[PDB]
Amino acid sequence: NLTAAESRIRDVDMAKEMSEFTKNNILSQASQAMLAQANQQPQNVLQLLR
Amino acid sequence: NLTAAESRIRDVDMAKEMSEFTKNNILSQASQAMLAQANQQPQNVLQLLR
Repeated sequence: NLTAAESRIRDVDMAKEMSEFTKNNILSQASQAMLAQANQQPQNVLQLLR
Repeated sequence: NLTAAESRIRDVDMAKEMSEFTKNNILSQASQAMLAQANQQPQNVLQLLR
């Protein structure tokens, strides 16, 4: 019983934590794409200049 | 938030400032044309003399 409760404190649910991981890594790639889009506007400011 | 407010103090609106620039350079050319017209009268004063 004690080791079971220990586990319920400590035991990772690798399923949950890998869904969460997959998610978060994808959020990294996501936000990186958002920068890749964000930085594309000032060039059109140059087009305003010329 | 702070850097945003900084930007709202410092950030040029290149669009606005280029419309303004284009304008003002054209006002230079404008007034220069006005001199180019202004200086053409005294020759007709010579025509009065002869």
